[PDB]
Amino acid sequence: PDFLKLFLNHTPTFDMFSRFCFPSDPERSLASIVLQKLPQMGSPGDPTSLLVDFADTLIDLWHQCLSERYYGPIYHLVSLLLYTLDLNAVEVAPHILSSLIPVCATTCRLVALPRLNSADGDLSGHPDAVVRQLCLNIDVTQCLSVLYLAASGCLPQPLPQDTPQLEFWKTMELDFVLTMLSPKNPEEDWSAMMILLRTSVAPHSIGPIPSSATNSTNRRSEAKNADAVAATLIDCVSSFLCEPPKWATPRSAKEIAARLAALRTLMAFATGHFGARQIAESDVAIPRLVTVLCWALDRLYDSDLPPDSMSLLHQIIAQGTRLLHFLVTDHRTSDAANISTKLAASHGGSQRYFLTLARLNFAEEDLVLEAGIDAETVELAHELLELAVTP
Amino acid sequence: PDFLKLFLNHTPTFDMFSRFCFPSDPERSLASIVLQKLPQMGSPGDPTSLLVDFADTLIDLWHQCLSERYYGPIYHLVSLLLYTLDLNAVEVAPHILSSLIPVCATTCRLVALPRLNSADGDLSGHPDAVVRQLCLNIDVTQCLSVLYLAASGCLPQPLPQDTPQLEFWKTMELDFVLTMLSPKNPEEDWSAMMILLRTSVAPHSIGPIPSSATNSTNRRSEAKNADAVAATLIDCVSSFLCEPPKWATPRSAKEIAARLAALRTLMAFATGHFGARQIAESDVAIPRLVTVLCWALDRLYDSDLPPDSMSLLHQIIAQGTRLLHFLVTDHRTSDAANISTKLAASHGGSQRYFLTLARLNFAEEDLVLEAGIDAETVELAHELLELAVTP
Repeated sequence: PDFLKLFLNHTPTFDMFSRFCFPSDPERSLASIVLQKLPQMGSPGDPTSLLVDFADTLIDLWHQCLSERYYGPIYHLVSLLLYTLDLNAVEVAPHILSSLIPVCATTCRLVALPRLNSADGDLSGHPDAVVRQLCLNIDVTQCLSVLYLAASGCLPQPLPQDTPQLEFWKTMELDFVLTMLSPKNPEEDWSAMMILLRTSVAPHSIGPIPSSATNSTNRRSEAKNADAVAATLIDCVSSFLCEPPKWATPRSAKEIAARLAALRTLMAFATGHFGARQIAESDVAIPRLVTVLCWALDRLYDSDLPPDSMSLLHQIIAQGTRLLHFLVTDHRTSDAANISTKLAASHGGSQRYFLTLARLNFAEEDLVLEAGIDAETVELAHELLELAVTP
Repeated sequence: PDFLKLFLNHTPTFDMFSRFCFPSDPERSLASIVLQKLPQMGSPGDPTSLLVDFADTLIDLWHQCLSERYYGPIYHLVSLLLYTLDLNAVEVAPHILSSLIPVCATTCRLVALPRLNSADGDLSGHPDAVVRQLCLNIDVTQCLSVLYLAASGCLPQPLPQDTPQLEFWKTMELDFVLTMLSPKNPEEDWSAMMILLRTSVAPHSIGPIPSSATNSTNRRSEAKNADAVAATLIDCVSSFLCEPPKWATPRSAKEIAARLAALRTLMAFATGHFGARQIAESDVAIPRLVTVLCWALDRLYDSDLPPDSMSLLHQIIAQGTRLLHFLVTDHRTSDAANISTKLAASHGGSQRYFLTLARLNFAEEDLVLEAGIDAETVELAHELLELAVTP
């Protein structure tokens, strides 16, 4: 007696890829069809052709798994996509996204939608159905990881049809973004999405691109769509840096990590002219950003301060003042951001803004600031204070 | 900022295969050399050729990892071997074992040897070296799993050079067996080995085959080797069913699981004529086996009895009496086993043997036995009792 016992003890819990078969044909193993379809893959001389054909066979098998809700072999197919895609992602991903992205979307939604319906996002008992097993069977975080690898593969390289970034995010949909960012999601899935959005910075549109009405393009309509998507994502993302997810314990390092991640994605948007302008014109991004600078500074004086929480707080201060200086000082956004008509902290208005700028300027006098914040940070804060004292 | 943040949050802890590079050439990624060596793989029309070439490239890369003690990418190379091998193992493994087995052996030994040197097998602190990280970095259980998959691939099929089983176990070495079975190993590694030994039942030799002295074969010497290896493995394996590893809590279900596994491997040996004869002639196997039957029966009457512990105990009783009946009753082994000159229980000698046979025969009268042990079990126990009462 050999196989049954390895099947017993082998299950961290792992299962063998050869055992899985579709219930539509329970005597044909997945390994079998992969093998008989294998020698037909790839045109000669093109290894990327082989990778594309192979990843296509994986995605098709996973799509069929979803159709028959046989969720066993999802993990292994995702894993093989991670290896095959990681191999030459910049060449392989643009051929794949058309089918890969909707499969990731529905696969993630199988878990995210009951989470979002769940009171606090916990699946323990509350649905009392096959959903309970469904959370255990499929990992969202690896799916999002395949999406992130495919996005980075599509990202523009240093060296007409749309760029592959642009296809990727035209076929990426916004309600998926907003649900995957819902604070009812766990840490790994949420941070996975916040990181994924950094690859959506296109020259005219951050975030995903809504589908066009006709087969012919409408410049006016798309302009309006880009504008709306931008304002919405910036509202969503900026909301976190003043109010992190519930799983960020409200004094823990994870909170600081989350606020830092939100800030990082806003920076990602600001890399492009369009994203920066949209942040500057946002009615909530800047007063939230000022609010979190005041927050992080005041927490740097915290009664008890134990990744290092302190180092993260200095990253929030340095990178956050970097961003705010970029927005207020650059000519492209100055006339919008610097308006600052009540654009300041939530708790104390313009006063706390000016004060936290001062305390950042006098880094030397405060002992915690002398040994902390960089010199260029003090320089930026000094310029911003020089404009802040009088318009 | 994109990659550094996914690299942060992505690490259960997983790392990306593309990042790994050898310190002998820190600017050449593993993915790169895999890709440029990829289109050269396989002869046309042979998909098994492709799998063999690919697995060879993985094993060579892993051997180079061992040489440079760069232990990062071991997990991923093992994992790809698991998929590629699981795909068509019966056709692919015989081409691989020559290089695969010694790499598994030294890879496992990196962890097993400090464990065996450790007082109770715990690596926490006691070495206080790179060994502490070394246990964390490489998983033995997946390595043993690759060995088990390759063994089952070599196992004889229903449809001169030696059989691929026989090469496998000629190149498998016994001190590796005995160290991997040491009770200082964790549950998963130990049970992985006990399961692996079931594939070593050859027509003239169970266990691994020692290397021959000359290039020309010596039938006499090999005969003696097979005899010695058999007696030793049977002593090792039989020792557990009366004295399980330390991690088997001495009343837990895991203990019963372990004794059951040992018994299963002994059964595996008995499938062959040679193994059965060697068990029968063993000076310790039968009195240990009788001892564990008496044990399991007495524990079936245990004060408190909560996988199901009870079901496992019935598996030990049914399969154990099956084996003992096979040994004592079959003509090939009868004249050796049935001698039974003090060949009985350790605690109470021949008395407890005869008594436990009786209680198994009167299954109906005992309520726990009426609802438990099968009818064929009672039949075998009746025959064995009929010989036991008078020789």
